[PDB]
Amino acid sequence: IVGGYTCGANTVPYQVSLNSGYHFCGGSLINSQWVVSAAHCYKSGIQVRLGEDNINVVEGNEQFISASKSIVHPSYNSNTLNNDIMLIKLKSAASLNSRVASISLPTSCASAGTQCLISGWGNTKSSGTSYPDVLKCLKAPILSDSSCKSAYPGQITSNMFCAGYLEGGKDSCQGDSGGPVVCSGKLQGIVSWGSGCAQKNKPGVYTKVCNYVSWIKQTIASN
Ligand SMILES: NC(=[NH2+])c1ccc2[nH]c(-c3cc([C@@H](CC(=O)[O-])C(=O)[O-])cc(Br)c3[O-])nc2c1
Ligand SMILES: [Ca+2]
Ligand SMILES: [Cl-]
Repeated sequence: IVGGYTCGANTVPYQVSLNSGYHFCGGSLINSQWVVSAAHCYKSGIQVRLGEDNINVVEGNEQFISASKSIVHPSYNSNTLNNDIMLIKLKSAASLNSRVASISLPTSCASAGTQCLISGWGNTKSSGTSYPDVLKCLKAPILSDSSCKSAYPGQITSNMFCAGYLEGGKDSCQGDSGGPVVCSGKLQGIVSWGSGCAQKNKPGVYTKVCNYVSWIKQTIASN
């Protein structure tokens, strides 16, 4: 997260870290046995780490659970990142409490101007790499579809939306991919891509979760 602030320990109880001997992507807990992340974060040997704040220190509240299976959307296109979503089923259910909790799926899509909270342990530098130990937060608004298409002509599908600041300075970045974009307590987006991080007129692009609720429910119901 570039230009964000320190969230504060366990203030984002649905945030998870996907770990393969190091933190490589974020995710969101949607029930005690399932996490939603981005399809381009897929790999084998994933360990999901819940109740984390400092990912390099075991401070208490952490729950490390192996993924039993990862389900990448069948229509995911790694060249356009269209349908950049994946579901991960945990080997055992997590114990939910105040520090580890699920986030709700939306019933409707959000409008432009809606303010959202984006969080993650991704890079905090737009020009260089600096990875934090604790979780960073950023409040960002969803931009209009016209501004988003204007910024990324020919690259925005109906399953994506832009959120951020055209002036640059504040944005999500590599390492934050797969993590949550929550607006009014509902998971509206998944960190997916952008051109660099926090560059002027190049806001972040997110997977539009409201377009996948039925797919998510049907897939969880059958697995
Ligand atoms: N500006 C954003 N809102 C944003 C969000 C998620 C991103 N994820 C990435 C991302 C970048 C890389 C680098 C590779 C590198 O420098 O090592 C690349 O350009 O391919 C790789 C991954 Br995988 C990303 O998710 N960039 C991102 C940018
Ligand atoms: Ca820790
Ligand atoms: Cl266009």
